[PDB]
Amino acid sequence: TVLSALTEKFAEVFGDTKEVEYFFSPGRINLIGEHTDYNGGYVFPASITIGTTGLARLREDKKVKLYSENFPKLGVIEFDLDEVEKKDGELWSNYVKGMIVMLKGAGYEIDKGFELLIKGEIPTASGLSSSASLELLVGVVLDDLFNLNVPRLELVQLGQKTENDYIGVNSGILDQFAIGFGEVKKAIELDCNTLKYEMVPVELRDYDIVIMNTNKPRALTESKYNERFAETREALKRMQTRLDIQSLGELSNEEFDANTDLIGDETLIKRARHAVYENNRTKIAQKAFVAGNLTKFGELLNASHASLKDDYEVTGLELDTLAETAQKQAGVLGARMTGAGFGGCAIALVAHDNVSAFRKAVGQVYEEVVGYPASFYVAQIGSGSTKL
Ligand SMILES: OC[C@H]1O[C@H](O)[C@H](O)[C@@H](O)[C@H]1O
Repeated sequence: TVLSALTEKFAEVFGDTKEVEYFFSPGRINLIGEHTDYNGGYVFPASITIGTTGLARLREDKKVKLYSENFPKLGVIEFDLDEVEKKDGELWSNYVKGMIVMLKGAGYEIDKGFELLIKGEIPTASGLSSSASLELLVGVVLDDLFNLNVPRLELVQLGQKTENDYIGVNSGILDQFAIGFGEVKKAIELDCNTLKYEMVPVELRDYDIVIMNTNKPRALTESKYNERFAETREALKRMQTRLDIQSLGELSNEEFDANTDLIGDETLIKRARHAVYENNRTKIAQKAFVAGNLTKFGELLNASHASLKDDYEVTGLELDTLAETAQKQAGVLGARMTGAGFGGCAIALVAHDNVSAFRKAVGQVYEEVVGYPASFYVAQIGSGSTKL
């Protein structure tokens, strides 16, 4: 269907539809381990079904044409294979340029032009990783048309590199890895420090993963994020004077706790603390998950939420409203914000049968409180990016 839609939307915009190829790159959620990725910690994310889809083909020439069903008002975008280096304001093609730029930089050669049509179910500021989906979409597309044999990991590090180096957004490999390594009904246990990971099948029993979007209108600016990154780095530096660690992730909670003096600043102390605690927490939480102790698991979820609420300070009235109200509900294991923070989505582990009611009970409070409405969706675990 959708394709048919896309498909027919391609000849229009682009004329024909010959030798065209279909791709898809999902979005993701992090079950646990937030703001650890860039602090040498573990993460427990999963790819969802909502993602980004692309129809594209090779060109005759070295020109690049792009259409985005989500922003039709730009009409078509083009550039030739030689402006990849110069961004264009905050346009979407930027992600396409960067990837090309990164791709080439790794020795890969994108010698021709091509066409690209995309549609993405991932909400602009959902916190569900729209950038990474796209980067990865491009990744696999380029990887396919130009028949490169880009290893997933590189592909992934390249997408992170674009975000970071080109787009200019600070981050860890969190989104790229999940999206890149996604597997149907599987979550990824990843050690960010070593890039060693484990695929974990999602085994929730009668529980569903309910995604709650604050729908909070906010400035897609990203400084608070950038400060965090800043902050912990500093803390880490201070720690490094007397400590032989490459990241905050190396520290036991006790070890951290004993050395807070190295830091001194109260706020710095909180951030890094959140960085330490969170990492260890993930470790244990994932085992719980693995052990089928959904309960302990859910309690840990709640715990991640408060650390983020209190020590790292990235939640907010909205995020807190959702999670906490959600926790209050019956047939709810625990709940927390997922992703960056500062709005976006939260998730909950809720009894399949209590879901419909949960949405209502929880939304109500929210609207009341936040004044506005939240959005509910049940997560659906799918595969990472691919040529399908
Ligand atoms: O866990 C917090 C999370 O926030 C954003 O989504 C970043 O892009 C991820 O790399 C990660 O740092």
